[PDB]
Amino acid sequence: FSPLSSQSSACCFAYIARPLPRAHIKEYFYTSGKCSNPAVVFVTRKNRQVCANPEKKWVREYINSLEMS
Amino acid sequence: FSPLSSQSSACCFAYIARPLPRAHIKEYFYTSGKCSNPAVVFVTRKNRQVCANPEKKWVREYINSLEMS
Amino acid sequence: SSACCFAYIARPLPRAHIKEYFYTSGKCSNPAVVFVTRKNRQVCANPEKKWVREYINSLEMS
Amino acid sequence: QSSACCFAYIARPLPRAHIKEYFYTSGKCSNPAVVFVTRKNRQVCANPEKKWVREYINSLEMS
Repeated sequence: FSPLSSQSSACCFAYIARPLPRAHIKEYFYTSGKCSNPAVVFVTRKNRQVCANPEKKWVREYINSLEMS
Repeated sequence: FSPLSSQSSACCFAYIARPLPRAHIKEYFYTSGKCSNPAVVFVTRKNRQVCANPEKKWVREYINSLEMS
Repeated sequence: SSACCFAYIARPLPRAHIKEYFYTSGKCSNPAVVFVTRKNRQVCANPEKKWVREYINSLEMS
Repeated sequence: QSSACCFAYIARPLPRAHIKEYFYTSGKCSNPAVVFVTRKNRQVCANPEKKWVREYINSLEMS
């Protein structure tokens, strides 16, 4: 059955304008397709969730730098 | 200027059907008006964020109980 | 997991996405109508909601 | 010391009817940006590279 979860999902309503410091990032995820806007969230060392636009090259490069491939 | 923040916001897409055990809840918040659905999130002691319908009696009662705790 | 619903969709499902529906077992602690969607999702909904009580008839008028 | 730059851009296009004016932030700013002013006088940052942003401006210009 669905919704597989009654748990909340992180959604984004703005996109950070300039790349945040790569060293401040520890993890990333793509937001749920249920959200109104497509986004990538970067999780900082202090556990903040910064929203970014999936189409941006820097966002994709940071993802590459966080993935083992 | 707006957006005032680049951080994500927790949104809800389904509402838990049966009341959660009151003892398992430690905090609550209403989700952002930017989300598509209005909702209350109850934070459990295991830190799960469970979505609930703001219009239900048990939900408003649990909120009042938390506020007085 | 279970054959029983634990939560109800917060917003009505667009009518065109619905292919079929069924009720869960009367044994389940929560009463529910499940909609089978175009993309084969099984969505739990509150049988009390006005939109549910019209998406069903809309699927059973014949 | 009177903040006037955009640190983030709105993600979803603003309702065209809600916007009455626009301006670009200064070259002093770390990021280039368009600020749309809504009829309730909210000032919202947007990405100048986006099609909807460029279209709103072109529309705002003609009238």
